[PDB]
Amino acid sequence: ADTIVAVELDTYPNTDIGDPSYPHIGIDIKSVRSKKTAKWNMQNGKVGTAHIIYNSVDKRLSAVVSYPNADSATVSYDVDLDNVLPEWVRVGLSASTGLYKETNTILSWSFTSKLKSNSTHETNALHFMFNQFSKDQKDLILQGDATTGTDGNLELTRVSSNGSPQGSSVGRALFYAPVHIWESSAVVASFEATFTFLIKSPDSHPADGIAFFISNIDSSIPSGSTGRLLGLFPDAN
Amino acid sequence: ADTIVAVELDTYPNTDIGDPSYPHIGIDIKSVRSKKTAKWNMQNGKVGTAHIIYNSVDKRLSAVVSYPNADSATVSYDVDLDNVLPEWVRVGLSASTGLYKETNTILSWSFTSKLKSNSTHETNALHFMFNQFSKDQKDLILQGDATTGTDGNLELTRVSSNGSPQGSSVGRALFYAPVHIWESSAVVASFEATFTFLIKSPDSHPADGIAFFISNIDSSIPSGSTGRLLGLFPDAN
Ligand SMILES: [Ca+2]
Ligand SMILES: [Ca+2]
Ligand SMILES: [Mn+2]
Ligand SMILES: [Mn+2]
Repeated sequence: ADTIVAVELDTYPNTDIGDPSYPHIGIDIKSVRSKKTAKWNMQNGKVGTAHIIYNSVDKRLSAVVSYPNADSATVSYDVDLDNVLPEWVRVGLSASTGLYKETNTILSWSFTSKLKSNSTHETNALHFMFNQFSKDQKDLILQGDATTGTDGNLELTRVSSNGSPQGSSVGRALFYAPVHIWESSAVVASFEATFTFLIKSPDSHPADGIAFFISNIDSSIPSGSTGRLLGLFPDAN
Repeated sequence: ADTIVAVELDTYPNTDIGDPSYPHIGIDIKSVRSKKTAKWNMQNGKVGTAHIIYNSVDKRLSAVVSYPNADSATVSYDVDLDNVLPEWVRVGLSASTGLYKETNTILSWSFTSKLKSNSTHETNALHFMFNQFSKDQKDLILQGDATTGTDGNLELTRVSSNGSPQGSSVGRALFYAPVHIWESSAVVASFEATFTFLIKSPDSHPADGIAFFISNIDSSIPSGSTGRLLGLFPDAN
């Protein structure tokens, strides 16, 4: 299987697989059963911001999700990324729909990674920033139903031409360049991601969510990973 | 054939193909015959710094090659890069030796690209920075004789264990993620590149040079592009 570390914006409560009974943000370490979650007051049809930090100093993964003029939702987990991920990774955005559906629109995405040797005391770094997505976006690997260029946006899941989102949809976008995330247990990268998103549903119950993830460089959408598996995990274990 | 735009650090006068009769820095638009050149007092065995800038407003490509406690060679040329390069490119470093030979050691390399949209006026950007190269550098495409990780350095051309360069050598390194250099109507990226290099020789005629180049994504070392062609060009037209 793939090795996945993720921050999930989970719209749909799957209580039979350990989700809390409400929309939530979570940190996922090699499992869709979040190691840590916080209640998320998702606003159907509003543009929100996601802010994620891995701080190598504390070995702490952090995520804040917020809407303008509302209080944020936050989650944090201590994890040795050197002991979980391979040395080289791709970073991406994933989304899914199931029986229930939502638009999974990404309007912007930025990422920074810094890896600094103890010996040199000098840093290697990668930064990209998309404020607009292009019809033929060659620095992104699109998987499943993911498309770009509609209103300059990244549509992670299938939307019809009238604007209606579709069920049983999955789609991912990975940055083309692989990212160097550790050299030893003592030298680990810090990174920062931001994205803005628009989750719109006609349904009383939107589903299933958006995730920022780090995987092995050759990661692909697992078979049957629509709905509650967020296009990340082969099963709900 | 490939489309090349390149800034050359040319250490060997090839006077039968347009070179001045001294070492020089040149701006190459689609030809090893520079559009503009400047005399360059190359210092054998000494670490130097190259700074390339392209400004999409002035439409000017500048370069500054410099050495500690010595003068700076600079060269300029106004060009409209939407006239020359494809929408998407790879950026890279190239070097070659021929009959005469030099080390083409790269100690650091950084690049920034910035593309301001027109309909919505938001910017997309790529930045990377290597202060050390490792042995399997998965964000670099190595071509020809180029290797990484010897002294934490990028060796563009073949070198022996004792540290002696070898002739009839050619090598390149391209950043793995392609770069968006222009949008359709006079919306072109500005960019900046910086590298530090050590060109060294037991000769007093070192050859043949190092170049920063921008190419079509699929570009490879042209056949018979050792020595004077800088691993950039197939013919001397
Ligand atoms: Ca769920
Ligand atoms: Ca020459
Ligand atoms: Mn969940
Ligand atoms: Mn020349």
